[PDB]
Amino acid sequence: FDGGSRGKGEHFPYEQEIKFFAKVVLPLIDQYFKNHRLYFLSAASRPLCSGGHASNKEKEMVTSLFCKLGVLVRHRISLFGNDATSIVNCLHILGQTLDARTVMKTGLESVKSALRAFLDNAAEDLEKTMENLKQGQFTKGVTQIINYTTVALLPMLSSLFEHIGQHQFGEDLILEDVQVSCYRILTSLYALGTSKSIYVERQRSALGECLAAFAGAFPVAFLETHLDKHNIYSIYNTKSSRERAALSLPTNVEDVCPNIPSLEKLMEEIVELAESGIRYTQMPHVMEVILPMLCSYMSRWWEHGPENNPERAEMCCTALNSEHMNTLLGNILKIIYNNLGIDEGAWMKRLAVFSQPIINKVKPQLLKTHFLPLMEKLKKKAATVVSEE
Repeated sequence: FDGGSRGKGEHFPYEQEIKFFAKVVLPLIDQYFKNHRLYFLSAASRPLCSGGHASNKEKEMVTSLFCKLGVLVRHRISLFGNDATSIVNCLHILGQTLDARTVMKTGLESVKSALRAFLDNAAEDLEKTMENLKQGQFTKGVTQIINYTTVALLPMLSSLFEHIGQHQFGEDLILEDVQVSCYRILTSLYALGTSKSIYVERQRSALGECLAAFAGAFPVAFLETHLDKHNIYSIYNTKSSRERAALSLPTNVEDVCPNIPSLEKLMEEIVELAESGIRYTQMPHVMEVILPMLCSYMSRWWEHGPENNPERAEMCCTALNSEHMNTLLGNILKIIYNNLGIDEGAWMKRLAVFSQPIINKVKPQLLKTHFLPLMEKLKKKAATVVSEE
């Protein structure tokens, strides 16, 4: 129908078939997997204590169906009759239904390659969106791919990344060349977030959630590259020098992601922004994307921090300190105090739920003398739309 569509035959000989597909197949794919999402997830790992978990073959063919649905949705949001939302829902729920560990350790190579190519395809699509958005603001194929990205690709990548991160399937799902694709993805999302394009300002937040989920999912300490040598799943350690030079890779852990600053650096910019206390329109980029970015990253690497595992300390991938989390949360709370009087807004409703994990990991003796100030800064406003918790 791609070749039949520009012809007179807009009515297609299998229009009944496509109507049946859109009306029935997609909603049942939603409903069945929503009802039994735990069944496919269960792999004798203790979920589904009743018994009868999904087979490994069933899991792998579910994963293959996910990739095929992504292939279908790729750049066809307009071709689908406003049901692209339904396909987005299908992909989002299937992402939760996926089990990556089982299919990695035991899976069919064709499905493995389909899934790898899906991740790659998302990567070059996002890279193309960057390159066109940067080279030209002028408005069409590029508009179509931009809309495709913003509508489907970013939400589905966000959902998949959040799923993989909260099930901890990254460290075994993403090892070879899929790590490279996701380095491309991280550079892409970060550059898009820090872009000052009025066009990306509209869809800015969705980039925030997507890149935050990616930060939570990515299993290599990308902010701190000084001692990534301790990382055993590191692409540099696993791939080695011969293959690293063979692949189009900068061969330097610092050079693999130039634009993104280090964790320490972003801490000094975060604190100086904190003393600055500027209005939201002055620098929305940092405090709407990078703050969730750092929150997610520290929430992800805290347990890998040496203080979490005192034995085998200083051999850890990256150093996480309670002092650093308290400094960060202090930055949030006090910039929230500065900007709360200034017209408020929904970004702080978002930031509250992004910063929920760190305010959970923080100690309760640290909760006193810290949230009590947050309480009084709540009560300073007679009527407060933005209820910071």
